[PDB]
Amino acid sequence: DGRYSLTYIYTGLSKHVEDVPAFQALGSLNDLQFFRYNSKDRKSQPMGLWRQVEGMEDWKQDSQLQKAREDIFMETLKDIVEYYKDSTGSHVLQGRFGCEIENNRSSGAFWKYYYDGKDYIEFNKEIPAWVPFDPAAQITKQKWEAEPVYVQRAKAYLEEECPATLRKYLKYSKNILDRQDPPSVVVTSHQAPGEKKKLKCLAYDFYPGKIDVHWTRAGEVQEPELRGDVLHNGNGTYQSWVVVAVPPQDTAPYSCHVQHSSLAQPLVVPWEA
Ligand SMILES: *[C@@H]1O[C@H](CO)[C@@H](O[C@@H]2O[C@H](CO)[C@@H](O)[C@H](O)[C@H]2NC(C)=O)[C@H](O)[C@H]1NC(C)=O
Ligand SMILES: *[C@@H]1O[C@H](CO)[C@@H](O)[C@H](O)[C@H]1NC(C)=O
Repeated sequence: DGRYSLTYIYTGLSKHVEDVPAFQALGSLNDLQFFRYNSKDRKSQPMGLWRQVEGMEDWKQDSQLQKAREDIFMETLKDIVEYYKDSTGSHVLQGRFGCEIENNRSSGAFWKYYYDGKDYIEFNKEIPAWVPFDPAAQITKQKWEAEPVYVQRAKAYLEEECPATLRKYLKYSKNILDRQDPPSVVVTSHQAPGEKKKLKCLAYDFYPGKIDVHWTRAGEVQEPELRGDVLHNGNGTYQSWVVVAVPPQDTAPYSCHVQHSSLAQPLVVPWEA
């Protein structure tokens, strides 16, 4: 087994402009986002390849869960703006929490909130208690610790419940996170009216994203003019290209070389003028 992480990020706005939900929530497994929720449609929705995964989460219910998280999230934001006597301004509260395992061994945990970009409050499951970094965080901590049970629950979420969810989610996400999809390539050349000729070598439809794409000119690894790449969450595939400029009076043979963890040995693709 290898590394796997579960992360959730909450964003709440005290005074939201039109067409922007006051509260957004999202979740990513490793390098891919699998769900999303906002205060407009108020419905948890799977994403990417998880749109086709059946029986991993009863989203209809999770929507009710989110609606609960949301009400506590904005209230917290309400109290902060309240404290600072400035409800006329536009403020923001970001929270981040999740956990990670490695070799089926819980190896991480985090739960931190940010206010207007500054560190606000974060939980330390070792004490266990919340650490306040902002004067108003002091009240929040007070409220979130009014009963001896509260900090026991939080520790319980990071050390027991969250990793439980990661493991569950992992049983249904094998055919996704563990993929090793080989990269397909296409070497194309475009000539602009005036400049030199340019050769584009694209590597598409692959996963993981760590790839090695480069050109050569008669065996000599050439320096790229343009380099780029992207992630398409819908498919859960990466794309990575490279471009080189070729002198007007050159005949030498250009070959694109692609390396990957999915490939047994590197691929080569020459450009036939
Ligand atoms: C992942 O999504 C991308 C874009 O939605 C797919 O790539 C498109 O492929 C079509 C036909 O192959 C092209 O006409 C588009 O220009 C491509 N979009 C872009 C901007 O890359 C890709 O095929 C999807 N992955 C798979 C294998 O389904
Ligand atoms: C770790 O994986 C094993 C199977 O390899 C599974 O039975 C177990 O529930 C997982 N976590 C543990 C040790 O509780």
